[PDB]
Amino acid sequence: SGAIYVGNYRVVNRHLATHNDWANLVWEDSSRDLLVSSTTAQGCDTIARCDCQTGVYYCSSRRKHYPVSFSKPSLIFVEASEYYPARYQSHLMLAVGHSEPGDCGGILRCQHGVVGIVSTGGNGLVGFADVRDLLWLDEE
Ligand SMILES: NC(=O)[C@H]1CCCN(C(=O)Cc2cnccc2C(F)(F)F)C1
Ligand SMILES: [Zn+2]
Repeated sequence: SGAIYVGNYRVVNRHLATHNDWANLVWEDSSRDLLVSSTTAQGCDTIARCDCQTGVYYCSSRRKHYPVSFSKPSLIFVEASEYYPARYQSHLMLAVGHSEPGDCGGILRCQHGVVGIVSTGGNGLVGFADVRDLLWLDEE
């Protein structure tokens, strides 16, 4: 579990969005596993606008932040689960790091800000949904 709070927006994994997030929907993309909802309170996270490939992510299954090297956002094949059939998820970045079911929503950060959130994983890999191309998160 976990979310990004920037401006008047709440960014979450689409598969973990609540019925309230859908009522307050701003934008969603099933192919990216992302959902953005509106908030009454202003958030304090800053989104990174860079091409960094190294950062630090939060791993809830270990209660630890780990430094990682990660790939550029790409179309990556993800196995079927209770949330989606087998498909390609877009804007996904992979790293060698621990993750287990329950870890989605952990923040990946670099020196410039929030890069993304955990969205996939398995076999000593962890996948992050990139948010650095969503330039509109900085305005209105
Ligand atoms: N983006 C998706 O399709 C997710 C939806 C939930 C399921 N999913 C996973 O990969 C779940 C997973 C499995 N093994 C290790 C780590 C994980 C976790 F980090 F929690 F994602 C795909
Ligand atoms: Zn950066």
